[PDB]
Amino acid sequence: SIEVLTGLDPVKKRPGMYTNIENPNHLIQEIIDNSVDEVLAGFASKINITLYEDNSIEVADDGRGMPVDIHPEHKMSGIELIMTKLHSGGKFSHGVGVSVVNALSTRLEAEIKRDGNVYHIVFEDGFKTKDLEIIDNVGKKNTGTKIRFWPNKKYFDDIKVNFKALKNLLEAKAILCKALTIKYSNEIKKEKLTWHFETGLKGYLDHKLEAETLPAEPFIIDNFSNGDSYLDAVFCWCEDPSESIKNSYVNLIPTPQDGTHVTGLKNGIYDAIKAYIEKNSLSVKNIKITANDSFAQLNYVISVKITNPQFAGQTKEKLSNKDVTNFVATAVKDLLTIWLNQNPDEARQIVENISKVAQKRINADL
Ligand SMILES: CCc1[nH]c2nc(Sc3cccnc3)nc(OC)c2c1C=O
Repeated sequence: SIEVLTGLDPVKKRPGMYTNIENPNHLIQEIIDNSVDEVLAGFASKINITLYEDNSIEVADDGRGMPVDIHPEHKMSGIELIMTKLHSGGKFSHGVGVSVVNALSTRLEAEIKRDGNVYHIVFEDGFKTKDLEIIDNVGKKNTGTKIRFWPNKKYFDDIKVNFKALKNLLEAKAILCKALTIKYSNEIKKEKLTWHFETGLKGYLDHKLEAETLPAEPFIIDNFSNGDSYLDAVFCWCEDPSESIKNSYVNLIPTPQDGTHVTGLKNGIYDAIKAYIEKNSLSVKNIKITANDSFAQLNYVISVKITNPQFAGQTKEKLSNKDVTNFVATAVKDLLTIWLNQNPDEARQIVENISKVAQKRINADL
């Protein structure tokens, strides 16, 4: 509806607006986000990161490979177009685009494999400096995008990549993609890692809580969907040592301010505690349970993968997609019920505990 294309001068002259200027970690994030799009779209399964001793970063993936076709209107390869311009848009007047990286880099290189050609192009301070050419050939099914870049010292407090932060980030990302394998190679500290979580979130709560949780084997929703689309979640009840694990994600973007997906998980848990209480007549007469009680001592991680993530206001901190709320709800209800119906011992230990919670709340009302 409103598409906006500009040059890179805005970014160059307000870096703090388009990246965190402490170090290049964010620049790397932006490129991982792009690989991650291909992983979410189902075309990619690898993201490989090398940190070189010259302080450049290289991020590679086995995705479809950045487009190379000449834009009928802009007269320029897809890849050049994305690289040498800010793209933005909306309905009326991060996800800032890789051209931010290009801009704040002294040198950036891209190597693409599509259609059995290997393409190459170099840029400097965000301007093309060597034409897109075919430098090799490759099997038709050998595809991907590979970018290496030399952040430009003048923009950053420090050019040194904060290593620990990146590794944490990469671990966080793999956990949320059982289909993804992330290799990482720091040539400066001579160290390599590989993350592959075939298992998924399974174990994470066990590990991060290491207290007695209920259920003892926290509840897994493994890759539930319908094409509306994808729910992974893990949850259990526990108690304090301030061990708040309450994490939520859309398309791997942290939602520190919750929304439709979180709401959805709150409802469906309630929904199926109500339904289970009634089914077995586990009521007590002046203890009407509420949605908040079933949630009070809940520890969880919910990660949602959806086609059109609409957010709240200016930043991508809260998910506002009306209708994930009932997509997350229906699943958690049915899914949890089945477990409840099969788990007398723990299902009733859970209800009794939520009753204590509601009971204690009702008391505090004078
Ligand atoms: C390694 C990082 C990366 N990996 C990428 N893979 C694709 S594949 C694709 C994307 C959109 C349309 N057609 C193909 N496209 C991209 O740019 C749009 C990137 C990309 C951009 O930085």
